[PDB]
Amino acid sequence: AICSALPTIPYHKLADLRYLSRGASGTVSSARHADWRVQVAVKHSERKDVLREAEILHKARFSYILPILGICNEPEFLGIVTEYMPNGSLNELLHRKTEYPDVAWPLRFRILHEIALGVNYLHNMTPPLLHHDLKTQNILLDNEFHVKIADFGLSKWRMGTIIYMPPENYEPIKHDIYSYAVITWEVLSRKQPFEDVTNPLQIMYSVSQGHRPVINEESLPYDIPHRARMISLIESGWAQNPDERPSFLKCLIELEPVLRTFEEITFLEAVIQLK
Amino acid sequence: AICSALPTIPYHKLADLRYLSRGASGTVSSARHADWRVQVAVKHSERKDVLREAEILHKARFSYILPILGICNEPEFLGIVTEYMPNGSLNELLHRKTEYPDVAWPLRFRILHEIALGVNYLHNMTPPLLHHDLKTQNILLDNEFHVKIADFGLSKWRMGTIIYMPPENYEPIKHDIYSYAVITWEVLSRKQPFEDVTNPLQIMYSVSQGHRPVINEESLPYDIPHRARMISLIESGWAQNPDERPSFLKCLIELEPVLRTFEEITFLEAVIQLK
Ligand SMILES: CN1CCN(CCOc2cc3ncc(-c4cc(N)nc(Cl)c4)n3cc2S(=O)(=O)C(C)(C)C)CC1
Ligand SMILES: CN1CCN(CCOc2cc3ncc(-c4cc(N)nc(Cl)c4)n3cc2S(=O)(=O)C(C)(C)C)CC1
Repeated sequence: AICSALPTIPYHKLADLRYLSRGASGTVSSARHADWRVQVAVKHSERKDVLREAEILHKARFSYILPILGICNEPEFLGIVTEYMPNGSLNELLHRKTEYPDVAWPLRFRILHEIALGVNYLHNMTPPLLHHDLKTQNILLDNEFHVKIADFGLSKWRMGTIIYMPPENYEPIKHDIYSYAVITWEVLSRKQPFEDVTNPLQIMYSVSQGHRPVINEESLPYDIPHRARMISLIESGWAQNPDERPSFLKCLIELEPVLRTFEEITFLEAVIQLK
Repeated sequence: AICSALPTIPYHKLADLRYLSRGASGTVSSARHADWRVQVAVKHSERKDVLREAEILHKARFSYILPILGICNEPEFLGIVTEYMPNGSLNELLHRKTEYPDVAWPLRFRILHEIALGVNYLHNMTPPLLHHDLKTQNILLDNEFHVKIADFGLSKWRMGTIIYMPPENYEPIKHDIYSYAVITWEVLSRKQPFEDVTNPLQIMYSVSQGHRPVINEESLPYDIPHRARMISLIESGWAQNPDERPSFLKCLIELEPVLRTFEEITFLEAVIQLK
């Protein structure tokens, strides 16, 4: 059995600690490792929850899972130290229509493929790992716009936005496919799911009755490559019946041919068209 | 203490096992993970050597170190399976002058910076890890041309090309800096060190007498950005006296302002210029 212990980073090695965001999972700050001379992201009793998330990221390491660099566990400070994502989250890419006026299909399809690849790897673990928190904010993008899945605070080993939550989860495994289905809608539409509705309880009511973000020419245009394959995936994805929802392997199976259409350069052109 | 065990991959999960290259470290083939649905690279008492290299890649995980995905240890087959590097090695980028006629300075300097960043991280471990094998073939490049250091077969914990080897090791810590400057010379010159020399034993004699790849207008032109800073770095790097050679921190310190000059887009333009 080949083991590896996650490095322990002393707080004093974390210099230029500027804050980035505060969320349910914790507070994200940008630092700079004193020895490694690289920019780093830092998330910071309630200690057990952080040490669990840190264990998850170390175990669930993959090409599309946020790379944990080490842990800061001191009596004064506790925080998860990971790689810094220059181009933030997918939420920012999709909804900053001023900053990012043009976004290309190759990039949008590359992102969707990568999310499925990461979530599929998690589900192929022994025991499987279920994210249970997938949002466009959790799908991070590196300098070359590649997916890095974050927020493993709610994730569980199979042994306040509710817009990505399946309706069965409301009242007291197929959760991630539901979240993925809303994310796939959101990526293709570039629209916020249930924008019309102000009250979150209305959204919850609507979905528990079978309502889902609208599919039409205004929401998802006909110019969308493989539109029918995509809508089929989205609709089966967010099926009211959990047993009717696909596996991520089936998403991969349906996605693989769509992505073979695009030439390797069109993605690099898409990432430059952005900057 | 947060630990992680390296995954064990059954040989039957490695589909489309096609040959890529054969070297001193082993045979590098390309497969495709049957469950993860991603393309991977797999290298294959000789057992003890591979199991050691695998342990090193799992422990030495960093942004510029080749990501190990798992181990195949069966009575029939033994091999390390890692991430697949689409654009191969630095040796290929530098010497395939037909395929890559124009290679921009921002990219060349980004590569040099990243090599130093990865080797510096190795040296900053506890205990430090010394590569002891750095070659342009070992410096791998991903789809977006970012450095991934490989070949940890000769690497050691501080507790058949000889052109990157310091003269003190020929006849039976400052080794990696020596290799790095030869690499830095090679990146900037785009020429093979000791190209005019036929016999490898002659190279070994010449270097032990203080000879190093030539520095002049033919080898390294004046058009090279920060030519003086670079030559100063290279010269100190391959110093005959090991005690005279710098640390990778000093390389980083000297490199940081040179990379400061290049703007973010020029690198993305440089990578697209190749494809
Ligand atoms: C006003 N702008 C804010 C957003 N811009 C900076 C990039 O932003 C980020 C980078 C980042 N790299 C890694 C993380 C991270 C996320 C999670 N969940 N967990 C861990 Cl351990 C690490 N991360 C988070 C943000 S963040 O927190 O700012 C964002 C709001 C984009 C998620 C531009 C300016
Ligand atoms: C111009 N190109 C000619 C051919 N190219 C394809 C094969 O290129 C490769 C990719 C690769 N990805 C990961 C590895 C690897 C290396 C080591 N050391 N260890 C492990 Cl475990 C894995 N690897 C090796 C080669 S390789 O062996 O063919 C090469 C000679 C390029 C290093 C691409 C473009």
